[PDB]
Amino acid sequence: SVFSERTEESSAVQYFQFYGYLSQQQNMMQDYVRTGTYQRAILQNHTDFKDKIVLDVGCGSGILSFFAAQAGARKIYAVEASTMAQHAEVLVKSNNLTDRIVVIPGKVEEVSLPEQVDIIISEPMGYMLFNERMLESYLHAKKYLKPSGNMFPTIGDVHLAPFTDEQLYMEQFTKANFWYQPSFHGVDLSALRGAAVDEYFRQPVVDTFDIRILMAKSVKYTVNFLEAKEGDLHRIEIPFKFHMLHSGLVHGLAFWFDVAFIGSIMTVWLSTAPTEPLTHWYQVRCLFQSPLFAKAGDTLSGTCLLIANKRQSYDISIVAQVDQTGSKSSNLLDLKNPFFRYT
Amino acid sequence: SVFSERTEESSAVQYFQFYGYLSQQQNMMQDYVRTGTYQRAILQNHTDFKDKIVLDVGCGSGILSFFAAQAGARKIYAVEASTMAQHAEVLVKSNNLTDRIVVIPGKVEEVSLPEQVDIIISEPMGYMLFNERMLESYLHAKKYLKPSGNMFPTIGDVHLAPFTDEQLYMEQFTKANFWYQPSFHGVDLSALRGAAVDEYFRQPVVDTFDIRILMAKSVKYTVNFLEAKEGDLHRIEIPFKFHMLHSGLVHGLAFWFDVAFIGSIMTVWLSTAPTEPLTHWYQVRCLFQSPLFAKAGDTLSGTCLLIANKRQSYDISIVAQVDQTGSKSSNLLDLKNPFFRY
Amino acid sequence: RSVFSERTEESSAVQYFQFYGYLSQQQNMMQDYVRTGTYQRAILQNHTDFKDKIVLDVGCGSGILSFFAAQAGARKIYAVEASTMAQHAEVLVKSNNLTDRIVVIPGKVEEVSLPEQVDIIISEPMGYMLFNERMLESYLHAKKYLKPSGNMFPTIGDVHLAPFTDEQLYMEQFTKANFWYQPSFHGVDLSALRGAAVDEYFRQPVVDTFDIRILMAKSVKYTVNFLEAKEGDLHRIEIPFKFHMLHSGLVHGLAFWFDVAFIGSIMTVWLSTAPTEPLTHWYQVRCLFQSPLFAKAGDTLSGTCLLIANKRQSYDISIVAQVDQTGSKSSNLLDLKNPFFRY
Amino acid sequence: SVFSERTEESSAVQYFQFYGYLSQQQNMMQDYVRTGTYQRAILQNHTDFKDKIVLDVGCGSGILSFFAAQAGARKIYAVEASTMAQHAEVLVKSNNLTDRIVVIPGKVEEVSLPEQVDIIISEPMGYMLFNERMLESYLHAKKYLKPSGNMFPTIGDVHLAPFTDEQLYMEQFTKANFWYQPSFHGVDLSALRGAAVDEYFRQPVVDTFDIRILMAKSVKYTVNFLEAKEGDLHRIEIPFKFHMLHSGLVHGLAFWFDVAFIGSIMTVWLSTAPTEPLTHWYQVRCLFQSPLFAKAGDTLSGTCLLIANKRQSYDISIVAQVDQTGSKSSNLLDLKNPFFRYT
Ligand SMILES: COC(=O)c1cc(O)c2cc(NC(=O)NCCCCCNC(=N)NC[C@H]3O[C@@H](n4cnc5c(N)ncnc54)[C@H](O)[C@@H]3O)ccc2c1
Ligand SMILES: COC(=O)c1cc(O)c2cc(NC(=O)NCCCCCNC(=N)NC[C@H]3O[C@@H](n4cnc5c(N)ncnc54)[C@H](O)[C@@H]3O)ccc2c1
Ligand SMILES: COC(=O)c1cc(O)c2cc(NC(=O)NCCCCCNC(=N)NC[C@H]3O[C@@H](n4cnc5c(N)ncnc54)[C@H](O)[C@@H]3O)ccc2c1
Ligand SMILES: COC(=O)c1cc(O)c2cc(NC(=O)NCCCCCNC(=N)NC[C@H]3O[C@@H](n4cnc5c(N)ncnc54)[C@H](O)[C@@H]3O)ccc2c1
Repeated sequence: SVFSERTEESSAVQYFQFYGYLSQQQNMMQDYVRTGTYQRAILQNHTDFKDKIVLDVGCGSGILSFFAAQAGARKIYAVEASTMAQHAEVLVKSNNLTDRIVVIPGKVEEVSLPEQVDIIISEPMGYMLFNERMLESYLHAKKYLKPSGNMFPTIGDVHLAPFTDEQLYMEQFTKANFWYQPSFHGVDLSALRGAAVDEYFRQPVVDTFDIRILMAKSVKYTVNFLEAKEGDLHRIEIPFKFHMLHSGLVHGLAFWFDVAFIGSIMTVWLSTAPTEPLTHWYQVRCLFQSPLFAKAGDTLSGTCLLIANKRQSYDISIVAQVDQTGSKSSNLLDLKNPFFRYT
Repeated sequence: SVFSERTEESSAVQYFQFYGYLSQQQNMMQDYVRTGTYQRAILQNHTDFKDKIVLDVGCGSGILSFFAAQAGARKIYAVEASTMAQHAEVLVKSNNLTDRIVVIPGKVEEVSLPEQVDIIISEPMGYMLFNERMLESYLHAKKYLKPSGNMFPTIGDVHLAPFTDEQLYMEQFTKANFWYQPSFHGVDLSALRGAAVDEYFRQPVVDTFDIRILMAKSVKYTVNFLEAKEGDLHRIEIPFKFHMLHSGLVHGLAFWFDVAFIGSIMTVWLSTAPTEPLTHWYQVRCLFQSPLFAKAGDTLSGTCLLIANKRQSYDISIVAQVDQTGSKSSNLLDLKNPFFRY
Repeated sequence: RSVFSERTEESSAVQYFQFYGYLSQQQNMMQDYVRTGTYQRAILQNHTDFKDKIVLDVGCGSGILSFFAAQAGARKIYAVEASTMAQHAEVLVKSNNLTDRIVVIPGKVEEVSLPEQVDIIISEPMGYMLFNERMLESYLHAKKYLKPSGNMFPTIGDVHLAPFTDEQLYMEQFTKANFWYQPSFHGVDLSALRGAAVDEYFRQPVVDTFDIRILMAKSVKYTVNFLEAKEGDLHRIEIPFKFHMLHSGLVHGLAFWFDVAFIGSIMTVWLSTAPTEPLTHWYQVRCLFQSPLFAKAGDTLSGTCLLIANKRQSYDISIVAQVDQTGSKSSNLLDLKNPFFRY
Repeated sequence: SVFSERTEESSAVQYFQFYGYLSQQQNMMQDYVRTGTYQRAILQNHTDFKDKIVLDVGCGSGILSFFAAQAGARKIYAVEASTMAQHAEVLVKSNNLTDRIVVIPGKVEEVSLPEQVDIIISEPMGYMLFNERMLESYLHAKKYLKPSGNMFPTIGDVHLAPFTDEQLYMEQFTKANFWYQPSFHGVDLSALRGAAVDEYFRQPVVDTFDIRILMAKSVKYTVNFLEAKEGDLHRIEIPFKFHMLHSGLVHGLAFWFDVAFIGSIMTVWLSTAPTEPLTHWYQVRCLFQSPLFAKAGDTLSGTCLLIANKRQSYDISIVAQVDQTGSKSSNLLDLKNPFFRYT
């Protein structure tokens, strides 16, 4: 019911329909960075799992629970709300781990868990880290976490950096200018050009890019999953002050994220940065409505305010200005309707 | 409401949310074969519109209503349930047609019209013709049609033919082969092999192909929109008997459709066949989990059974057998989870 | 009871020696200029190892190797052959006026009796993967006639193995077995035999040549020193391996080839069947994995190839390979007596 | 048993190992002429199977038994001596036909059947019809056949015809002349040229061919499987008198066969003639050691004598003369070492 109160029915239906497909599980499993890093984090921190209780929030096919089993976990509660729970049950049975892994179909906010656990494992990251709003289910699950327990991942760092991409910015108007013709099959479409521009600029661009478009060291906003409450994610204000390393027109902000698995033996990092091999998270770019010229040495400052909505996503408000000149820009984007541009 | 009772709210939300985007409207309008053919059908049959009352079911941005206006329609009621209705109204005003195009926001099953109409126009065809279940709304609108009124399009021909395409079969078979792995990172996935194959082959393959892959002349199934009732599209049974022209493996059936605008001046055809230029409908192929072998001269008999679901799509059942040998193939597909391949 | 018959199902020996009794088979072996030319170079260029020496030719066939020893100046060559090709060898010895130097002795080297101990043994005991046909044991068995200072031509044999990637080959075999998926072949459901078919097809070693760019790591080498090895050594051959992957991608199996060296007194002459060398009538051999292993460049692929000699003059092979980083293991059986000739 | 007395233990081992491979069953099942005609013959004569007792001699995977079940047979005893019998049992179970099909592992000469049968079905044809000597097992099975029972196939027609193929003839001496060189790597091989020629000419050529190489209407030799006895096939004398339709050199005799399923409703034919689509029986050509010139209208008379051997094959003796000139030729061939020439 915590989940229910913060989610529209129609959004939850699709959301779990999407993750009920084995083709989707397979896509996530075939991401070697994602899968290998989760395995290393768990196996290389075996003392955090050996003979321990484990909670797996949104286990999907259950791959992370088998890794926890490989590390010697005594008992693992694997919670999954989609129909994938049935397939996870099959793998538990076929891998002779019914005594160690128990699949619980349902949402972690609603299911009954019998005991407190020593550690919670999960993959609740979406685009820009926060999209899909499952980090709140991850943090909600800490009601079953012993005091002094641990979280895998333990922290999440979202990175923001200004970028220049003249061709991406102009692409928006080339597409919108379809409407700027007085006789499309005899019809004057011009009146809708402004609405088309507005529509395109509300879409965060999901794809990857050359790191040479980034004009400044990124700014990092950290969520400590051991300390955070799920309420901390309803409104996420990310201040930024970029020390411009390059001179040129800034067309928007680029987003990626890292997560760290802070175990007793070592810390393992999973990065979706553009300096690292591409993942199924890709990167995310939000354009300013107008570009801001910035010289190397200038400071570009502002805030990125993420306001959670009931569509399991966020409304993104970005305000930015070049301090040395006062030039200002902004944009308001809907993270639930991104434009998949990757080629 | 008829629409609400046959549709899960969840599906309707996304459905109308999808067609409320100007980018989607642009994508459909830039299909020149579609837009140019609809304009030809309408303008070439201008006498079917001159001083006539028109209903445009699901008008989107209103392009079809403007065509009706260009052809001389006295008054056009343009119904649209998505938020695109407000954009259409903007275009009506900016094109100075307020006296002839009247946008009516809402579902055609729910709104009220002040008068009966002489002709209904619409673009209700989806993948495989029937996907998205909008033909039922199109036929539902006939409650507003005068006796002996016309419909544009007037009929719809679904074509189906067996094909051979080893690449396609192996491509989908290979994906499903991921779940045979006995030790993926030390995990036995083999238990879920059967479920993966089932899922992958339930997906209709949406794309185009060279006509050379077809192993027999197509079988036609015709829906006459002037006669069909919307209840007719709840359960669609298409029997087929193919006379094989080439020997080899039949990996499935290929689907496409044509619609005809039977006007008073001339009949105009809109075809999505693989012999014709590509459209945003492409073609659709249903794969058999196991290919059937046949020799030239054999007959391939069976039935394609389409049952409409509450998600605005169809549950597909394809039974096919080679009569000469008794080799049978039973297949089930989920038109709501296609594989966009092109 | 002779050593040969004790270890050989009589049904296999009759077929085996009938195969080599045909003159067409001798022609095919002799027309391999790499084989025949290299054997002659190893003998003639180490002539002092033969001049006025006693020679044993094990499995002489038509006798070509005995004639090479005679060209090098051997005092006496005992040419042992168990097939009916022995009679043809006698004809060539007479027609080449070498009756005073080449003495054909029909029978099996395990069963015949020689008049004297010999200085050097010559033979072509190599089959596919070096070990197929189990003739190396007859070669090693013949050392009962070898003088203390004796020598063996070949002297050593190097088995090479390396992981390869070859999607076409894997699909080709996987497609053949797909025949047994059919639920209604002429109205008959064959699907219950699908697993048995794939097992059968993937037990077949692929006798083929290939481009070296399919290999994903440097080859591992297993050496057999024919001077030191005992006949019993080849009943169980254990080959461990630890490959350092040079390329990322799917590992579809292991490729095998072999080199032998004629370590003479004047020089060592090498006969190589490697894919980097001209093709021979041994080709190369690949053992496919029913399920390919994914590995990344820099990962380690480790395991063991174990050959257990059977009564059909061949080996039952088990290949267990695992990607160390992830625990992805592949276990495979191969019947070296049912090869798939792909060439 | 009768089988063990007429078969060398060694030949049998290899024989049943060959048919124990699913890949071999698959190849026979994929011959659409073979599989499709057997199905048509059985199904279109359903009254010969409806509520009838059936014996399937050498059922392999069991497909012919399944056709007999499709035709409504009450009880089918499917006898198979290879290890394929275990796979046939798996298919009977998975096809829910255990109530009507009983797989009996073993040789039809040695197993015991619980009752007599109404009809025997089998695929006993080899190359030249008689190769592999399976027809004797087929006839031997008639000890279980009721009086006035039927056989499927019922009869077999072997067709002989003289052919001209200069290039096939000359191909034999091109291959054998490899031995006709005085210094192959310093060795004089010429003494074995005659033996190499002999060996090549003793090989029946398994191949297909354009029907235009035939020079006279074929001659037919018929075995009636309802009347013939096992011993009738130990010595098969086929006289022939060809009336040459074309002038030229005759290089040998071509062989093919038809079988007829004489059912109650109709007769169905399975033909392997060179005018019909190719089957896995191909055709067989036996060369004359010396060709014979014949004018159109001349008469080529002679005999083909087939003598069974314990290698499950036949020694072939062919003598032929042109009556108008007395020109004569012979040849002795061994049907167990055919030359597979098709490509
Ligand atoms: C409008 O349309 C669009 O344009 C659009 C909109 C979108 O949002 C899109 C999103 C996509 N997705 C994606 O980016 N995929 C790649 C990144 C890897 C993500 C890996 N992590 C993850 N999020 N999995 C969580 C697991 O936990 C389970 N779970 C969740 N809650 C619970 C709970 N309360 N109790 C138990 N289980 C729970 C879940 O069911 C699931 O199994 C793709 C396409 C999209 C397109
Ligand atoms: C696997 O991934 C998925 O999950 C997935 C699965 C799928 O099946 C997908 C299928 C897609 N399909 C497509 O490509 N579509 C565009 C091309 C054909 C355009 C043909 N034109 C047409 N039928 N337009 C309807 C108009 O009529 C209006 N309307 C309708 N009813 C009413 C009513 N009762 N009252 C008033 N108005 C109404 C509507 O709002 C709208 O304006 C795309 C994406 C898909 C993604
Ligand atoms: C389709 O799949 C199959 O069914 C299949 C399966 C197979 O394994 C197949 C194998 C093939 N063979 C081949 O070419 N492989 C490559 C080797 C190149 C040639 C290397 N030469 C050699 N092996 N030397 C033996 C000589 O030494 C004599 N000998 C032996 N022991 C003794 C003894 N105790 N005393 C005296 N003499 C002895 C012998 O009689 C002979 O003269 C072909 C086809 C095959 C097909
Ligand atoms: C030596 O190297 C060569 O040069 C060579 C020599 C050859 O002769 C070769 C021949 C080949 N073969 C082929 O392509 N033939 C074409 C037609 C195949 C149609 C099937 N014909 C058939 N005879 N199958 C009988 C079935 O009945 C089973 N069976 C048999 N007896 C009994 C019994 N007493 N009780 C129960 N079951 C029994 C058996 O196991 C089997 O299942 C290929 C390669 C060859 C190569």
